[PDB]
Amino acid sequence: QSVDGLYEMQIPTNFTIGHHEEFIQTRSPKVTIDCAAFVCGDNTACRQQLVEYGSFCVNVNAILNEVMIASAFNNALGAIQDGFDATNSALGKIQSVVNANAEALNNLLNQLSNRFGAISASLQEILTRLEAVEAKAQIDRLINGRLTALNAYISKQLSDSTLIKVSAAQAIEKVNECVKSQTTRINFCGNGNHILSLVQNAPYGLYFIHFSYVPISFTTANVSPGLCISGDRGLAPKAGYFVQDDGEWKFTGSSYYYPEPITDKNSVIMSSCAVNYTKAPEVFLNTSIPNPPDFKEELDKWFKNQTSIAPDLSLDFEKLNVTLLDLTYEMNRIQDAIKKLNES
Amino acid sequence: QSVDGLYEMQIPTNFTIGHHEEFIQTRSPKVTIDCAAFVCGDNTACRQQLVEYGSFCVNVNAILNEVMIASAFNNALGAIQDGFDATNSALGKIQSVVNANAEALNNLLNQLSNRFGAISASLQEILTRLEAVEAKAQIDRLINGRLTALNAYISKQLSDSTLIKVSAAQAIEKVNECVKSQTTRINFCGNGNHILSLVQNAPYGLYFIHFSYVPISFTTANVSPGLCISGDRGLAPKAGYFVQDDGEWKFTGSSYYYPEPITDKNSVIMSSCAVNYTKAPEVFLNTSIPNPPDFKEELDKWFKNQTSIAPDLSLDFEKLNVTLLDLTYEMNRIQDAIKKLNES
Amino acid sequence: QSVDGLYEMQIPTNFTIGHHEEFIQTRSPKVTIDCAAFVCGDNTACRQQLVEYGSFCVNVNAILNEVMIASAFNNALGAIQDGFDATNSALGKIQSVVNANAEALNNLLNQLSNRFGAISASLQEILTRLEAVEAKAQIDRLINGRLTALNAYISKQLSDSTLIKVSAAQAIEKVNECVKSQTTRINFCGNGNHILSLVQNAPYGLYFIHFSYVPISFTTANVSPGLCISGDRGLAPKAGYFVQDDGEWKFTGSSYYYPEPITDKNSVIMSSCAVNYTKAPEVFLNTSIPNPPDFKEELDKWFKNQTSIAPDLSLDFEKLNVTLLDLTYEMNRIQDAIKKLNES
Repeated sequence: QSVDGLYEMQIPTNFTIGHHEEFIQTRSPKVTIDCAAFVCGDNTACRQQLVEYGSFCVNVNAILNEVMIASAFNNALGAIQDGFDATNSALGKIQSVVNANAEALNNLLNQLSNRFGAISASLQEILTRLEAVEAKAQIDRLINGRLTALNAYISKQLSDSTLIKVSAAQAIEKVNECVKSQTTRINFCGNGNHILSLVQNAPYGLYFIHFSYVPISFTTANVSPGLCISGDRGLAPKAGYFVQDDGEWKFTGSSYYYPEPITDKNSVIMSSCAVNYTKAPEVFLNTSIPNPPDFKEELDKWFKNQTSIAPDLSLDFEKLNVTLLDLTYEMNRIQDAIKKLNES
Repeated sequence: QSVDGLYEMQIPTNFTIGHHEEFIQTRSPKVTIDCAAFVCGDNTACRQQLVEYGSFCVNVNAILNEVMIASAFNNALGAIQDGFDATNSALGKIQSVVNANAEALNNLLNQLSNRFGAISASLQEILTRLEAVEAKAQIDRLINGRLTALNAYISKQLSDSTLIKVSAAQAIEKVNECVKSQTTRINFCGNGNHILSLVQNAPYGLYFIHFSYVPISFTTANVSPGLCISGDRGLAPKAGYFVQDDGEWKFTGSSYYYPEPITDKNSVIMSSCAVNYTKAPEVFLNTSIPNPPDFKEELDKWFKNQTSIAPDLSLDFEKLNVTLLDLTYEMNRIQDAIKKLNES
Repeated sequence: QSVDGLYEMQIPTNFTIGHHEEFIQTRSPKVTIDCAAFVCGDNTACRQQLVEYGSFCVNVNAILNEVMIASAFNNALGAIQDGFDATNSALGKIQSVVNANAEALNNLLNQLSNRFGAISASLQEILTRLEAVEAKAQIDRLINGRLTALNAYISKQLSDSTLIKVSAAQAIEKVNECVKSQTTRINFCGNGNHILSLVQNAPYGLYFIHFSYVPISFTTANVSPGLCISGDRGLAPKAGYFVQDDGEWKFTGSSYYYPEPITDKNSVIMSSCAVNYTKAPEVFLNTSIPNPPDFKEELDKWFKNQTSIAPDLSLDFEKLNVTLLDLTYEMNRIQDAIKKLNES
């Protein structure tokens, strides 16, 4: 009684002697990243800022590398003289005040000239200082772009370094079980069935020569996983397979064969013809990167909506009313009086 | 004479035929990171800045994917006329100068209005330009936060990719020594003692069926690592263990057994009963991240403590003294003279 | 006829019993990075900005952890009085206008004082706001430097974690084939030829004791990879080597030996004396990091060469001409007339 089924395998029938040359890398080229070269190159402007960025490459490289009428007349003269004197005094007052105010206006013009000058100078300072900040901000964004790429490359470089550490470990076992000894493995240490091997060095690792023989010809047999007698005792093959041959059972060694009748030295007497099926759980590395919470909503938690406006720098003409003197009219009256006094 | 001690193992006594189903992932899902989606999402504001950040995703994805008275009278008229004429001339001068200065003040008011207007406009330009810079700086900090997280995820993604490369290599050996051949290994290629196996593909790797039998029942024996005769010749077991049985020594095969008397084909004649104890050094990956030099102390090396102040834009009233004309007093004297001349 | 050549190996002649103690790390210490501590330390200033940087450590730690004359006289008085009256009126007009303009100038001085005051205050606001931005920019550059180092350390930490996952897998096989069973491997499970082993736990992994015997003495033989009869039938050795002995051929087992004559049970009859030489391709991980496109050329694609200038805040003196009143000359004429009227 065949156990279960799922029979069939290719069984060696004849062999060929041959070689298999192989190389395993066991050590990596050493690296140094000259961060500035990676980030920007030789544009002085980026250099100027990178030097303020902190000692960045210390960590990058440490990680990667270590890895009656007369009286009236005289009376009038008195009044006339006093009249003219009062005028004389008034003209005196006018000259003084008007000239004083004229000077005050001239002093104002000079002070204003300087105040405006100073404002102009200040505004240029602000514009230069502010524009410089804005321009640098454009540069900083490009630099951070480049540095985050640098980190992507550090990670790739380290990952490959780890893969080498693993590979090198494999090389050590291949030395221990292929050159320092003769193992009993199939399709390892070269191919086929191992005989002998050589190990020589190569620039970054080990170069192996494996001597072995390989199945070169083989046949097909409906090899059974096992057999139960028609009754209740099970039989497993030992280092071979149960092979049905014209309906009967013989078995073959798994490395080369003769359909030998199954004897009691070619099988294991089983505790039961029952088949115990088991199944390992599957672990699948379906990694994905989550999309972080909305940018705006996060930013708003601390973002400052700070605004301001310029002062209302505007003069109010309502309280500033400057006018003219229409004296000519009165002057004309004076002139007329002068002419009348040319007639009396 | 038992050698050393540290005896005891579980030895197979009976067997069961069964299966072990197994899956090995050999290839990863392909990924692309659409950096913008990761960093911020669809907030136009972040998009606006990210496009200025440089061609960031080129490197991110390339890495992850590729992986007488009358005379006196007339005399007086002369003087009176000249007196009035001099007044007339003076009033002329006054009208002209005062009006001229009045115009100068009006021109000043108009020029000042424009100068202040221009200052106001400039201040608004600065405030807009400056506030815009400050607001963007708040955004840049959030973006860099998000990009540094992106790099943490690239590294995790690459690390898992490396782990798959290692796993895939394991799959290849499990194919070469379990399906393409029958190996002689224990608790490998499935479980127990390998007989046969099948390999079929699955979406991301290989799915194996392993046929084998397993110890299902076993016993306990105080198996010795070795034995020395009571004298000086040592004996090591071959593919089995020395088992003491009612005080004498038999040995058992390690895969199943009969307590067979130790014969000269069940042991190795040793060069000495001496025991050579050795010990590998321990390599323990207790990695830690150093805490970098103090932030302030580093920053200060280049930090610029640059300050400035606004110009002292203040008018000095000391040199600007504007006053009034108290002419009324003299006018009153004139008026009195006029009245006196109404009496003479 | 020797096949090919490349003969020679060291063949076991005598053995020693001994131990090999070994430890394999199978699990890592757990880590948490307190990002702020790494980035800057306890400088409040960096703390102040890092809290605005976003929830950075959420991702860092989630990844790492989860892992007739009288009439003339009266006539003249009329004219004189009218003359003085006209003067009186004119002085009235002068007092009013000059005083009015004097007030307008004083109001201007007060409004200007306030306008300049406001400008000064505004300029201080801009300078503070602007300087604060410039200072923070210096800090942001240092922080990004430090964060990009943090990412270099995350990648190293993850890489080591992967290496442990690989190591742990090795430990499991070393348990399955060294302690739970007796394998047939050489220089594995300890050293030499495995007999027995023990496994005990240790703080981060497994501690093994392996019992085995090792070749302690061995000889040299010019072992051939194979032999062809002088005719056309090839012979490969089985689990041993063909050894030429005084010109004839014997073979030895590969684990210990007697130069046994080659019998028909010590070799494989080959299909051909031909030697099949093969060679695996070499895969060498010579990874390098490309130098990105020129910084300037990339930046210029979006860089804004935006400039501006301060308004030409300058008063034009050409239209502002302020002058003085030379009235004294006429006054002198008036004074002379007064004296003449003291004589008539």
